[PDB]
Amino acid sequence: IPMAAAVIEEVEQRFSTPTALLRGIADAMVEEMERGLRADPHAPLKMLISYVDNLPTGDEHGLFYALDLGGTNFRVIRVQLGGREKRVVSQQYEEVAIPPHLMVGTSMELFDFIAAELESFVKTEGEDFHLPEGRQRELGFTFSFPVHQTSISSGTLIKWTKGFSINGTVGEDVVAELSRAMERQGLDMKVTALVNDTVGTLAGGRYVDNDVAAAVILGTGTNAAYVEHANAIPKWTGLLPRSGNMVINMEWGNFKSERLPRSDYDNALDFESLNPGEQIYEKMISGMYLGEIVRRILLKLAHDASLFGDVVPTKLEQRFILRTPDMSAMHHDTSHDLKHLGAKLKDILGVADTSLEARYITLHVCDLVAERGARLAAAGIYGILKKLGRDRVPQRTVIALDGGLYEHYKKFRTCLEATLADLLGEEAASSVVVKLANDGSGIGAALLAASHSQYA
Ligand SMILES: Nc1ncnc2c1ncn2[C@@H]1O[C@H](COP(=O)(O)OP(=O)(O)NP(=O)(O)O)[C@@H](O)[C@H]1O
Ligand SMILES: OC[C@H]1O[C@@H](O)[C@H](O)[C@@H](O)[C@@H]1O
Ligand SMILES: [Mg+2]
Repeated sequence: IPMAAAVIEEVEQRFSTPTALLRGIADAMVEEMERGLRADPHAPLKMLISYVDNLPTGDEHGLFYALDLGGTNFRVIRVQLGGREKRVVSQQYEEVAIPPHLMVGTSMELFDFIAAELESFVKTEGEDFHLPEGRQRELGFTFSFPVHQTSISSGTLIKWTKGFSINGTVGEDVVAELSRAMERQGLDMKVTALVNDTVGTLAGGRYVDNDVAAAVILGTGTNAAYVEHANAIPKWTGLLPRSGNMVINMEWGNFKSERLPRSDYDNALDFESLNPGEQIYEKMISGMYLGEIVRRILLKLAHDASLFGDVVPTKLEQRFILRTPDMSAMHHDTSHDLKHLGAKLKDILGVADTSLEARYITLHVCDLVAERGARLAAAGIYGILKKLGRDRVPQRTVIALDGGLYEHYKKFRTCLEATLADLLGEEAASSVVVKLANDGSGIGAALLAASHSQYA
């Protein structure tokens, strides 16, 4: 009991997110949104111009391929599109898990593995897909890392995030990197668009619902994109676009702010991370990191309060051994003896048996960790709504979501929705909609490759 409670009291203190604070944080997010838009050097929110001035209409048609590369897997995709009525006539896809090594080897090894799937996936092309003879297959590239765009279809990698760390490629143009690798496979294809996963998901959403203003990811990582007025971007240099509109990638993963309620655990996780100092907000909320925070809190407990016996289990000292899908397993156990939770602990801590009070303390720790992440992510979405002036009534505003964290972690999902609504107040909340646009970055990129064909 009592040694355990001192450290839980300390977690509760440190992780606290009283709504008042959440609004504080939302505000800060907007300030930072503004600094990023002013080219303000070393703004933590980059607010990257996508070169996307037109989101999908509906009216798109043709064959288009997409390649979506993520934190933990990539997808190859095709769609046959038949205009405003028929729309999305046919679509296939393959998803492959990225091998750990390819996160941390060479650029070449990576895009080769990607391209090789793409190539073998194209072969299997049925005949409910077709493209005028003479013609070249075109391809939308979803790239789930922060790029500095140079055109719709070109851009240089700023920095790797969330478990990637490949030395060659920072500062290089990623589409050229893909292209070389594709052609090394004897694969005639063009990249006609290059987008972040948040942008893709915004395009996919808008294609089925015209009131989509924004898209958040909550998966291995977290990030958000929204449609911004081009005349509200000081660092814009050039001709304004016809639409009056530019989609921004906030890269809010990199938000930091004294207002963020952080712990030793968060400090230590960062210290031993692939990208120390970076993506500090993300590391409080996204899926690559939640299980690891839980582990570290449990490790303090096993040490300072014998929580799991007189010796701490070896396995509990392994970094990353407790993943976030395991965490949501434990979290959603409603049994009286917490059976299922216990089965997971046995498995992960490599222990034989568990106190039932120990099982209730684990569940509590899971609760605090997911709760902070979800409440903080809600503050971010509220931040966006503020930027769009849809935080108030005088209007239907849809926010597209994607990512396994959000799709599969039920309590994380509903904590985020309850809190968003709390922040918006009643009146304003009836205006906004959070909708699953799962695997939406993939299609969103094909759609945008359409608008930018070399053909009509
Ligand atoms: N059942 C689950 N409970 C909680 N989290 C989950 C669950 N399933 C998956 N996740 C998280 O979400 C991720 C699953 O893949 P996905 O959401 O497609 O992200 P990704 O494309 O690999 N990387 P990113 O593009 O940054 O989201 C994993 O990294 C997990 O951390
Ligand atoms: O996948 C969700 C997000 O993860 C973040 O950590 C990446 O830096 C973003 O580029 C991406 O949108
Ligand atoms: Mg994705």
